[PDB]
Amino acid sequence: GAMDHVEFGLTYSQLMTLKDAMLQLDPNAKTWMDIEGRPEDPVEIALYQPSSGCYIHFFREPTDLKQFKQDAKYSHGIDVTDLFATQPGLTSAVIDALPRNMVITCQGSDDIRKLLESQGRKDIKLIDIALSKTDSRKYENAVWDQYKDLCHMHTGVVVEKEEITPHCALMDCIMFDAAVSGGLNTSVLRAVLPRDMVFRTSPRVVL
RNA sequence: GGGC
RNA sequence: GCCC
Ligand SMILES: [Mn+2]
Ligand SMILES: [Zn+2]
Repeated sequence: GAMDHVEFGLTYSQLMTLKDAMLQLDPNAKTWMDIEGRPEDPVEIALYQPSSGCYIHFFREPTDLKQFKQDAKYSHGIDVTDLFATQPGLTSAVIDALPRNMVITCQGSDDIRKLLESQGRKDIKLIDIALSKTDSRKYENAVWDQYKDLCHMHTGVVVEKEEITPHCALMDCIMFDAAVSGGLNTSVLRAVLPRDMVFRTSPRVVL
């Protein structure tokens, strides 16, 4: 509101922990980014650097719940109850912490661009691989086969009617990279963010 | 064609 | 279904 003036969603302590964690990102390595949800109301964010296997992956509660339940049916299949424990402030904090003039690669750059610009990061350069749906998802099964344990949010049925595999920001990054590289490596990935930064963890008794 |  |  007009009388509310809060600069950050995170405490300085957590902002400093975030800054340190993001030193694991190489400012010059190929970096994929993808989101689920609208750029004005994102619910899942992923960045991925195949060179190290490092990824950033986190969630956000939707503001437009009617649009969300609709988007879930046709794209992401994310159960909204599973988004309760998420850290507010993380989307802005992570985007603000990205290196100046970083080059980010994506599939369909329009939504990624709107998100970054809404966060004042017009300095970030975007490379759109601009593949067909078919070509971009050649390694879709192979990626889910290998990395399913990295995201459990996508349990809703998604339709195109015909049922299709749900869209995950993290699996998307991995499979798009596989498509461009012409193959998928078998390698163990590494989460950049601490678990307690991404979700509300931690009571012995109610009240 | 894309994106959710 | 909605968005470019
Ligand atoms: Mn996308
Ligand atoms: Zn996911």
